[PDB]
Amino acid sequence: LGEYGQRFMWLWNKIHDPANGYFNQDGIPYHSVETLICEAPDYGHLTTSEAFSYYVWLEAVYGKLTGDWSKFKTAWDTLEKYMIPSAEDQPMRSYDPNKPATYAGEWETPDKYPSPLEFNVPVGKDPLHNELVSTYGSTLMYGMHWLMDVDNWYGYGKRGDGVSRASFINTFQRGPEESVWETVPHPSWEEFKWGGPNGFLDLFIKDQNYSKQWRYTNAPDADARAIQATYWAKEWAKEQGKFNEISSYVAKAAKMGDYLRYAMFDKYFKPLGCQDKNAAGGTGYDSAHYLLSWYYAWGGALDGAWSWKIGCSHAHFGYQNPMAAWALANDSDMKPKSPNGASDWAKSLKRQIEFYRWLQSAEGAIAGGATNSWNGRYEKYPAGTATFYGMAYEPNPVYRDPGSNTWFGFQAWSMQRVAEYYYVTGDKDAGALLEKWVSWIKSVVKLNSDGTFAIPSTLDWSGQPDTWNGTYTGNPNLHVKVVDYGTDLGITASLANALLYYSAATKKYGVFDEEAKNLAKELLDRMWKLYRDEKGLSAPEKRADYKRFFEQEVYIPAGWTGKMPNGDVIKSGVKFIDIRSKYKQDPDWPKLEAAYKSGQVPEFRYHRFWAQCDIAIANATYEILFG
Ligand SMILES: OC[C@H]1O[C@@H](O[C@H]2[C@H](O)[C@@H](O)[C@H](O)O[C@@H]2CO)[C@H](O)[C@@H](O)[C@@H]1O
Ligand SMILES: OC[C@H]1O[C@@H](O[C@H]2[C@H](O)[C@@H](O)[C@H](O)O[C@@H]2CO)[C@H](O)[C@@H](O)[C@@H]1O
Ligand SMILES: [Ca+2]
Repeated sequence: LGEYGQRFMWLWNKIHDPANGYFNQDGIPYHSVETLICEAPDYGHLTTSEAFSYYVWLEAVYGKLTGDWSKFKTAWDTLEKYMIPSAEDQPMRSYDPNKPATYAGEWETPDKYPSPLEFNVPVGKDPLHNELVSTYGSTLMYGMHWLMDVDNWYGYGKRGDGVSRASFINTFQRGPEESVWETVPHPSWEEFKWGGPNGFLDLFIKDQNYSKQWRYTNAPDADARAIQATYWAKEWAKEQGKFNEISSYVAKAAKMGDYLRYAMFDKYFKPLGCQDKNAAGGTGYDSAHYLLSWYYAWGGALDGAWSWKIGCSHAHFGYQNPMAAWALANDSDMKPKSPNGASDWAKSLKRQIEFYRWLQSAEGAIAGGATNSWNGRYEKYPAGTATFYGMAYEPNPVYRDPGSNTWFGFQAWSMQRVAEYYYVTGDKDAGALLEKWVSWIKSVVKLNSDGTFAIPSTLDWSGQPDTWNGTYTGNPNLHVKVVDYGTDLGITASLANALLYYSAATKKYGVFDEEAKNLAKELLDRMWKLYRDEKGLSAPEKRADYKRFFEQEVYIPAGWTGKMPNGDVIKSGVKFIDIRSKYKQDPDWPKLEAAYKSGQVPEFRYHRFWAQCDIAIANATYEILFG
């Protein structure tokens, strides 16, 4: 191994040293080593399907670089055992594909919840269910639930037992203004053992009566990442004559891909462009946007009296993955077993790439995405709204606190997958898209004289794209603005990765963009010079938002009372920390509390698992492509 592959092995070893504490005792990676953190998960020893995806990717690269596929197989084994709900977790009975769910609106503020079920709103047909049951002989949905309480910190345990590790939980339920700070963490398996008389159900959905039930929520970007990772694992293992070793792992990915088509459908299977909650439901694929939406979700009564499935009407460019889509569409090893799996993915591949191109700003950054459900209630679009196969442009799909596309990290994460795609296929549209985004990137990244660097941290947006008609117009009235800069190391690494794939691609298919490679190499080297530490790499970051631990009110309706597993009482007026009193026993709590009582912005040096993974993988990627 060269210099870069050595950097990978160094960080890999830091990640896998059990004294460093990246993984729990079951081998499940945590969101971060440090427990005091709040940003998407609200505690650092939760974990995410995202973390698991990065774990698979990390070990794929380990296989490439060492010839040893045991790390990859173990990563998948743990993913499947713990993060995919098992048969007993998702006992689905009495599903009706002609009636997939009952509609409820999305609402602008958390105080509008619980959202009423509206029983007359028509819901469309689910065209996947029968095919998948016929294909696999099961109602089991093979996809990751997004959020896990790894060491049962919240107390829900496994299927209501209050004690087991790897406890499925959820948070976000109450629309676009429910920040990470404004949620009520609740179990996926609802037995009424906590919360109120109806457990947590009646904070979120208003119904005439309530039953015990389960539900899970997929994060399609993560599942798609895990597929992307697996594609490279099988390419890299075939190069070594080790295909059969990972053969069964490639099949898991192909199956994950098959179920991940639920992410391609409107929430309530309503036709694209309907702009009316009272319109008739779709009859098949007229409700497919063929994008990786923000989620799919599924549920069932513990009875077996009913079950349900939803997609999502909102798509963010940040979620898309042309590399996974291409693999499922075109690579015979990754072909899903269903009749329509691969064809559906080929449609999604092309729709995705058009989506990215439609959202490309005048400068080259990618704008947020689009919705088939304006305001989350199938409203009529404002006059003058730009559209994409009948979906309305949104600058900040799904969330507004903060705006989902104010985070520059989507640029890197998502464009990295397009750069891999372009590297493999030479697709001209993907190349033209990349060339303009790379041009923007070079103009915004700061390489300081003193050897430091900064990348955009927050973005803001103005205007709209032109309505899509199959070709890119330049979007001269759509603008990005860089609001501030930072040293997010996971994102920096991800951007270097994107730039490396793109550069390698231009060498194969056109004029070698050597500057792109050099910028990538500068970022990776300056980072390595500056930010190594005992557990991997970190850079200081200020978290002024952490005032919200103490100050953020969590909406609870007047008159509703319940309890968390540790006895914390849930009622009107409670703050973030009031329903998470165990935070006060965190090792860093005294530090934060003193910083807060004292008027000062706390500062942290985090080891996020995904970031350490992105770092390792980007350094390895230099070796694989250019060494
Ligand atoms: O939700 C997207 C993404 O966010 C990650 O946290 C960000 C946070 O959103 C941003 O405001 C902060 O400044 O930087 C961190 C780290 O990049 C979170 O780590 C991811 O899990 C999540 O997918
Ligand atoms: O439509 C099947 C079934 O749905 C039940 O409501 C579900 C709804 O479909 C789901 O999307 C929502 O988020 O969760 C609730 C369950 O709390 C409904 O109560 C049943 O009567 C209906 O048969
Ligand atoms: Ca809010």
